[PDB]
Amino acid sequence: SVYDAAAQLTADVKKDLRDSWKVIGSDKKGNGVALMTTLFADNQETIGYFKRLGNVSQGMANDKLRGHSITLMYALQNFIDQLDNPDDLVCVVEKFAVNHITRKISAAEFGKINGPIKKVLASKNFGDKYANAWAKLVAVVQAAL
Amino acid sequence: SVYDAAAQLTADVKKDLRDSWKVIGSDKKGNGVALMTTLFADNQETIGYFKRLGNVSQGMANDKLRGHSITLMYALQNFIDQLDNPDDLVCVVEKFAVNHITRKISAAEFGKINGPIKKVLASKNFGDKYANAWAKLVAVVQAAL
Ligand code: HEM
Ligand code: HEM
Repeated sequence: SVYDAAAQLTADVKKDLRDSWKVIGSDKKGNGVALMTTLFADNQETIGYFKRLGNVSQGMANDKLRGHSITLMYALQNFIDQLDNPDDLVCVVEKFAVNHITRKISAAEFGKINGPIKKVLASKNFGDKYANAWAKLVAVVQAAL
Repeated sequence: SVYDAAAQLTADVKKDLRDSWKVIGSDKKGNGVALMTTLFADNQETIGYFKRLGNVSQGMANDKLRGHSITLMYALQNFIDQLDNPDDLVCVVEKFAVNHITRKISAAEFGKINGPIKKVLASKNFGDKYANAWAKLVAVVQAAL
């Protein structure tokens, strides 16, 4: 259950998620676009899903991609703010899960985001521990897909 | 143009939007659900659009409505954060405009949100000036619909 998965976020995982978010979340435009262009660079098979955004190679210059990337960073901002209350975390997670289910995105495919997160965090000197905490949050979303 | 409308947000309007957001945005769950239940109470003709959320009369207890309301408050959080840069404000606005165009929501209907905003702001002792500033931001989104 998304509920059980959500419950797996211990005080230590929450602390790591918050501390790292202080840095990655402080530049939603830059880090959001980085997460996206890295997703496309390492998983080219996912590009076809983002047909609405036009030419994603354009990176930052592509307004649709930029508008999408900033908005995504707020979904994460939403999750981070709901950590202390699993009931609210679960409903926001389920709301976004529906956005992906309607696009035929499976739990396995959604998990491809773990690669980019590991790199973005790395470029900010946050090691494996942080990458692992972020995988646990992504796992709560996967429990809903 | 959404661009022109966005340009209409002067230093004074931005200040009022930020100051009032300090209070309304500090309780996204509560104020978000208030904006929604007030929208449904004063504009019953809009309820049919929210079929996915189930029984909206359930208010806070309805997780789908709660998940939707918190997420909406982040869209506004997104707009407020992009005020200083019209280029980023325009792309996030256009991203959300598409979410409404696909649901057949016209600029006039989207404007119905001005009523609820005026009330939510009022219950926090923010008068007409603030309600007017918020109408100008809602106007930027309307320029895109
Ligand atoms: C940290 C992880 C992720 C978050 C928080 C996230 C967040 C979002 C958000 C907020 C939207 C917009 C929803 C809407 O307005 O309809 C969205 C759409 C979408 N996401 Fe994700 N997403 C993530 C990872 C992924 C992954 C791994 C895939 C790739 C297989 C994916 C595929 C999609 C698709 C296809 C769309 C539609 C794009 C469009 O046409 O606008 N997402 N996502
Ligand atoms: C302050 C104003 C508003 C904001 C920022 C806003 C924001 C949002 C957001 C973020 C979504 C979710 C997008 C998605 O992932 O599908 C959404 C969906 C939607 N909005 Fe709005 N909205 C606003 C006002 C309105 C108004 C006035 C109407 C009513 C006529 C409306 C109708 C809809 C509909 C029909 C949906 C789909 C609900 C669902 O099936 O989940 N919105 N809105």
